[PDB]
Amino acid sequence: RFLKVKNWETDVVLTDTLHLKSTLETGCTEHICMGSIMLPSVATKDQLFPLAKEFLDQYYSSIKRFGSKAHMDRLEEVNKEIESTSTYQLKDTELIYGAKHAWRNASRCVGRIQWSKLQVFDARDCTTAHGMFNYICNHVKYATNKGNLRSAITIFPQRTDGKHDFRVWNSQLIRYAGYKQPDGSTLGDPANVQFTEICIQQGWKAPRGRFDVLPLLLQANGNDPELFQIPPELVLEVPIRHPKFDWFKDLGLKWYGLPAVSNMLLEIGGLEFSACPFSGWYMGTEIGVRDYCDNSRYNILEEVAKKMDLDMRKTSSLWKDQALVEINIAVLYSFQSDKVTIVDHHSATESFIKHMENEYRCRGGCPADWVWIVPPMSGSITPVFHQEMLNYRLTPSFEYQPDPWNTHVWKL
Amino acid sequence: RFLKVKNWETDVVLTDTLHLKSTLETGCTEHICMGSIMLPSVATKDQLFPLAKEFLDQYYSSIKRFGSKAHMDRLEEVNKEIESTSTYQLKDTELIYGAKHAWRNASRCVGRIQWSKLQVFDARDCTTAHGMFNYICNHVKYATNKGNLRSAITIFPQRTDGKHDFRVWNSQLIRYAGYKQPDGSTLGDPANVQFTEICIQQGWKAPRGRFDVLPLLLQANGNDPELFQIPPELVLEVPIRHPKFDWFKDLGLKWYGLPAVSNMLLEIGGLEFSACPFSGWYMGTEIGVRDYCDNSRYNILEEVAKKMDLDMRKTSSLWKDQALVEINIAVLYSFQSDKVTIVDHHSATESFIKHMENEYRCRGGCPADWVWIVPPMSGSITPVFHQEMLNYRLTPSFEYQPDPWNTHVWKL
Ligand code: HEM
Ligand code: HEM
Ligand SMILES: C[C@H](O)[C@H](O)[C@H]1CNc2nc(N)[nH]c(=O)c2N1
Ligand SMILES: C[C@H](O)[C@H](O)[C@H]1CNc2nc(N)[nH]c(=O)c2N1
Ligand SMILES: CNCC#Cc1cc(C)cc(N)n1
Ligand SMILES: CNCC#Cc1cc(C)cc(N)n1
Ligand SMILES: [Zn+2]
Repeated sequence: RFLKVKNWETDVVLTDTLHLKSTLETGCTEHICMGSIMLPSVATKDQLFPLAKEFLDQYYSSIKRFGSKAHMDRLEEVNKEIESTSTYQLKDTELIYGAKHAWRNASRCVGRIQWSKLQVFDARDCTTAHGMFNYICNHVKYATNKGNLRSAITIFPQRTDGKHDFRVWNSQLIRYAGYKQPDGSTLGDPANVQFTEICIQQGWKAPRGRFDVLPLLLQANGNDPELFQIPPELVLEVPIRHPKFDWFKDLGLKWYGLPAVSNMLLEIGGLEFSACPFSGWYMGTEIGVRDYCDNSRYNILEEVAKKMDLDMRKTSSLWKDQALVEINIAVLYSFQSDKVTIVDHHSATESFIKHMENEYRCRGGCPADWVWIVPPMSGSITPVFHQEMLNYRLTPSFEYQPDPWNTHVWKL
Repeated sequence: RFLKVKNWETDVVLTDTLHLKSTLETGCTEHICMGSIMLPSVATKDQLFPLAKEFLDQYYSSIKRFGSKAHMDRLEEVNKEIESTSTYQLKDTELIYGAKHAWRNASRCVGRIQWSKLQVFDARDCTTAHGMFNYICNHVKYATNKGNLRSAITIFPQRTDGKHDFRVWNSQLIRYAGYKQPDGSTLGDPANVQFTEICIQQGWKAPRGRFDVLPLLLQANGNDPELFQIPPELVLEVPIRHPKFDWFKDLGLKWYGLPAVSNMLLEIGGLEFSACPFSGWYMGTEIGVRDYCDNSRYNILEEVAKKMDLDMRKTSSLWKDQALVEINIAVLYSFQSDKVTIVDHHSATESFIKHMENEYRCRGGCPADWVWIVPPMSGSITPVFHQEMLNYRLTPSFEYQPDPWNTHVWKL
């Protein structure tokens, strides 16, 4: 019940007790493990006070006033307000705590050593999509900080009945457009083709190129969403060059500096924040491995092998591997020379081992998803490959949610 | 109950029903996933006939005589023999079926497309360690086949009381010695230092070098084990050279061509074969990534970076990654030019996707351990990264077992 995890590179063993406080279900059973399944699987008052109480007991245990009068009266207060409204409202201090701990609990995030340095932007007074555009722009400008990136989250009003939802329809605040072609191939980013089409359906006029930043599709209070274009001066981009290969520029590649996930759901004390865009800084491999070399993404291993002069007829020449390293040396090199914050997969995985140590020490554990923590290249030469990890679901949490254009009781 | 697994590169979905026949427990619960834990965790007659019956019902269902008289009388026969002896003996046909399906069921093995082409060597008449040495030598010579490697397993007598166990004490039939140093560092293979010491404790005279093949430590019928040296003409080795870098030879590296795991336990119909050495052929990354570049193994990334002239002061120069690719191009190149069978991680992972397809088609599923199937470099540019997999325990199976020098009621 009080399980051990080993590192098979350093022989370090650590004991996990945190998993006892785990609440939600993982998808695994005693007879089947779903640890590699990507997405395994309205609320009433009777369900809502337990979740409220559990969250408040840990918040007040955190500020070292567990059981004081201020705790007891807040308990009473929220119970009464859930009696009164069949929902409730978080204190500002509770929102910041809940948001910081949703990140802390995010078992798929290798970056969590930073979890206590999160800037929280309270957007619960927002009422319109223009208001959301304005809040989001302020978030982008703050988090970018001239390339000295800063972690931030903006939190729009919580779900009420369920038909009044605030939603950012984009999967990230800043993504490149995806257009198919007459010849069937694809320009830009194939991941976003169905989303790019929706933007044009709502009247986006597309500069049908490669690295065309997409417009925001913001839905406020369950209303049909509206398009807004981020001031291009606010979208910071890094041109990608190699520190040896001068033909690299002719590839004409760039990426955006701000990774900002906008499609997930923030759960705190039982309340559900359906729009909660959050940003940090990139680990290089997200760009250089997945974005650039996934077969169903930009898929550029072809032309980097070509302009490197490689044995491309033989699978066993490892020409794919060798081009993959050069691409990631360049992504890193270009961000660094521009003073735009980026972390390499060696530094980031070392920090997560160090973070894990602190979590077992002063928290009794750290939920971690090995399938997602291990980088998507050079896995075993980073220390997280050799680190056993336990995955379990703690709350506050970030959860997946359906794409809104499948939920929306649209009125057009 | 009848679960689906998706490939997020090709959008292919396949339905798993095989997991229903799963029997053993995984280590996961509804509230915690142990999919990254390496080793999660005598027999009576009452337990033994169910296992015997379950195995026989699938064997006879396999040869398309489910429920015939030959099935019914074999059922009766084995029941009577477990009444008589409180154990039983497999038919030759049943041993070959059981061994081929233990491999088929091995969820951590990416090579299983070959599972039906296994040569089974029945060594259940063996009574002495010399006999084991002789059986093992015949296995090594057959499986090597002049570099045209052939899959094989040799099966020594099954466990009886438990104090009469046949055991190969080495973890692989062919491993390099591991000696520490006065200055604390290590020559050879640090993985094997405690085993190499045991060999010297039993009187092995060590050529204290790097690539010194270790002697066999064979235990027969629960007796104290004995040392035997494999005729060096039978240990095929590949000298590792690079197809571009001529300084590669000066590194003076070689590896053995035959991967042959000797420390696991083969379970069939409830019977336990504690010595069952089995061999195939290498996937390059086992040598070039893990054996050579694991920090606690040969750990040669240092000198390959050095003789490549690389930016070794900066973690973010990806000098480790870039040296790692060249090492694996060389491992492959050297094996191929010597006509010694080897598979690259791209070909082997493609074949396992194809194998998975056949298993869902004609078997209803394929148990697979993602954490182990994904190669330890370049993970996401191989198709198994993007393939969801279900892990569950089917029998016949290969299981881990304690190291014998911790179990053995030694009489010296
Ligand atoms: C500060 C620097 C950060 C770094 C270096 C980092 C690193 C990463 C990486 C590499 C991933 C994997 C993404 C993928 O493979 O698609 C990830 C996922 C994730 N991160 Fe972090 N992150 C950072 C900040 C944050 C912040 C500020 C939050 C929330 C407030 C967060 C929460 C998450 C979540 C929930 C996921 C999973 C998203 C998904 O399932 O697609 N991270 N992070
Ligand atoms: C024919 C070519 C084969 C290839 C290319 C292959 C490939 C692999 C690889 C890469 C591993 C991972 C080893 C590690 O990372 O330590 C593995 C493990 C394994 N293989 Fe296969 N294999 C082959 C044949 C076989 C055979 C003949 C058997 C049994 C009869 C087998 C059963 C297993 C088992 C049980 C494991 C897990 C061992 C462990 O947990 O350390 N394989 N295989
Ligand atoms: C902690 C982790 O489970 C451990 O390092 C595993 C990960 N995956 C692996 N996969 C393979 N094929 N071989 C290994 O030794 C390991 N090691
Ligand atoms: C099938 C598999 O779960 C899927 O491809 C996962 C594997 N691990 C991952 N890990 C990260 N960080 N990001 C991903 O998109 C994925 N994809
Ligand atoms: C599909 N998830 C995409 C992503 C992402 C991500 C998000 C954050 C906050 C940081 C980071 N380094 N990456
Ligand atoms: C720790 N397991 C080591 C191993 C191994 C192995 C075994 C077989 C049969 C084939 C292969 N390609 N590799
Ligand atoms: Zn699991």
